[PDB]
Amino acid sequence: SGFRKMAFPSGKVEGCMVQVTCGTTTLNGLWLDDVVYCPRHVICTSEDMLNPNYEDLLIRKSNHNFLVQAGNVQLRVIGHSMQNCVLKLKVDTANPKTPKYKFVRIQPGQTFSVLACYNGSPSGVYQCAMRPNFTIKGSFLNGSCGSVGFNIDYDCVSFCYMHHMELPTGVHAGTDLEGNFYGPFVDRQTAQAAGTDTTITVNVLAWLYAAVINGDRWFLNRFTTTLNDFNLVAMKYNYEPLTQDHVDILGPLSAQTGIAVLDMCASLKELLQNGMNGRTILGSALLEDEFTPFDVVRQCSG
Amino acid sequence: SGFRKMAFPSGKVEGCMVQVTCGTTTLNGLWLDDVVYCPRHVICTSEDMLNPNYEDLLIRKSNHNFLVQAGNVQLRVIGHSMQNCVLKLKVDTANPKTPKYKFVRIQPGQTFSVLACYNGSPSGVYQCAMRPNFTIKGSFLNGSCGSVGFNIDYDCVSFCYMHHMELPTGVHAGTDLEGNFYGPFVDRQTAQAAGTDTTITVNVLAWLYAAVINGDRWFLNRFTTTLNDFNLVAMKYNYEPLTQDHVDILGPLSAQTGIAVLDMCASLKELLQNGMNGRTILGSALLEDEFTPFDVVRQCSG
Ligand SMILES: *[C@H](O)[C@H](C[C@@H]1CCNC1=O)NC(=O)[C@H](CC(C)C)NC(=O)OCc1ccccc1
Ligand SMILES: *[C@H](O)[C@H](C[C@@H]1CCNC1=O)NC(=O)[C@H](CC(C)C)NC(=O)OCc1ccccc1
Ligand SMILES: [Cl-]
Ligand SMILES: [Cl-]
Ligand SMILES: [Cl-]
Ligand SMILES: [Cl-]
Ligand SMILES: [Cl-]
Ligand SMILES: [Cl-]
Ligand SMILES: [Mg+2]
Ligand SMILES: [Mg+2]
Repeated sequence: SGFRKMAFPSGKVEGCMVQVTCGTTTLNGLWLDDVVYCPRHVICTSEDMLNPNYEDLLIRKSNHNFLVQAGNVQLRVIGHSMQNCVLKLKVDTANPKTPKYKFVRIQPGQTFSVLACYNGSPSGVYQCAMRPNFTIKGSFLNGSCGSVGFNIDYDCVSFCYMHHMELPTGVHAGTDLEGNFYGPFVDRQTAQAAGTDTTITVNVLAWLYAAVINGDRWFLNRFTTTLNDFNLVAMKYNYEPLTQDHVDILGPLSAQTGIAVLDMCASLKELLQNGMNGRTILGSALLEDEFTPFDVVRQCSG
Repeated sequence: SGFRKMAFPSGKVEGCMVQVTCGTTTLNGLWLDDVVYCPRHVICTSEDMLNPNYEDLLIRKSNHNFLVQAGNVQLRVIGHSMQNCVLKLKVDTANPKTPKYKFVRIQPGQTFSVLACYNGSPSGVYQCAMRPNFTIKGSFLNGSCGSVGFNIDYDCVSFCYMHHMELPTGVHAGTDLEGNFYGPFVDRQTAQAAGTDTTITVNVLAWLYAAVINGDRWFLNRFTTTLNDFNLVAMKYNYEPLTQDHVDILGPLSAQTGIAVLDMCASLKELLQNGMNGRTILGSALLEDEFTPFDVVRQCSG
């Protein structure tokens, strides 16, 4: 038993991380088959950061302007192109360590593992959720751009995030592997601000089921509620309304514990209204909304 | 910027995990050079779990009683021996994926990455601290035994934990790679109970410095205190006394922020006495003691 924020083993992704240099600018890239993906701000000139012309800047560059480093070995760049906010660098050598992989765009509330990297070498791995305001709360310094977020099913890697930038509030923004930003942000240093965020109601319920499964049950009541009744409380405490599909994906967790989704909603309701009586749930003194229903089934069934 | 519980990339350890079967009993092993380490309770007969004679049980077993599986490939067992609570299985084939590695015994308060495994295949990675009561708060089910805890420096893996058992309170116990238990526990199903735990004062201070470095500073006061004054408060709130060596290893963090160790102690003091005013520090509503001084320097300096 026990419940901890848990990342996926990063080995299959570590064997795809390379370093990308264009000029003075260095960051990470993702070497899959004969191609290396990295953020397109790797070609920005120092003062042309406020509003860079990426089309103009990219046609200026040869294959020779891009150094692609994979240890103490230089991969050969034989083509430079752009898709949305990601460069693609064709190389003559395919990645012998290439795994079965898809590219996927995830939804707010959904989690992925981040492999934080600097100068091409993996540094640490941690779990993130895409917030409703389309940012993540990660940990990222200068050199971290090109770090990816991913999920693993069987032997297939689902890559869903590439790191680009830090917003004033200390939160992070990036795109999918097609180079499209999550949220309303752009890859220029123009003033941008994370919108107002909300609590991922379905994920809080999932985590309360994780509690019950691990014997943390002090907060369970036997009060009735309804979807409409619960949503009136949700809205008041800055929680997303619970939808019927949200109810449906908590079906597994409801089946295993014998506690109807709406019984757990009446428990979450009393927690919102009365607080936690200076107690913890799974060692947290607040309600955790960064674990999906899937995350709980996966970790409470190995 | 940003601060998250962060594990080490698990790739170098993933390439050492194998499956070990003796009879009906299966669990993980650690294939380094020509040897496979696993917990010695892998040879326990079903009813001989209360007080197993491990010396008697092990001499009963051939090399042929131990199936060692590394994918869809069976490694050849050419010798069975025991060191404390770990079996060692000699194999004819050395691990081609073997990395530069030490075995180390860590101290209470110190952190490591866990690679949770089932039937030899890595499942997830997370960060743990050895508690003062010599348990860890991990996440572990049937089949997880043989999962290891590790640290990485340069290209060298420091393996410091192997998983053995779950205590009644939902907390976990294991040994070092020499097979010696952390804490007063034994690898038999006799009644054992985690002692009383305490808060790792040096790690809370480290994490408060992590806060200040990431701009979370509402809790900083300008009150004076002394080591003796602080320890009187520490003792009252079930914190370990701060020692001069604890003061010394916070030197890096004190240098970088301009805040003397004892100034931060006066801040931790007021937090203990007055609480957190329903606020968070780095997104936690309680004081986190699972990050070492080293963990903070490493993550706030990439
Ligand atoms: C990529 O390595 C780098 C990582 C950032 C900086 C430190 N922590 C991170 O996550 N990305 C950037 O530095 C980014 C570059 C632009 C070309 C996108 N700039 C940035 O993060 O700050 C931009 C900003 C300025 C003013 C308001 C809003 C955003
Ligand atoms: C190894 O795979 C297994 C994993 C445990 C069980 C579920 N979660 C875990 O972490 N280890 C054991 O099952 C262990 C076996 C003994 C031979 C050490 N037994 C156990 O964990 O419970 C023992 C116990 C009983 C009564 C009081 C105190 C401890
Ligand atoms: Cl694809
Ligand atoms: Cl590392
Ligand atoms: Cl994590
Ligand atoms: Cl050694
Ligand atoms: Cl996996
Ligand atoms: Cl973690
Ligand atoms: Mg183009
Ligand atoms: Mg022996």
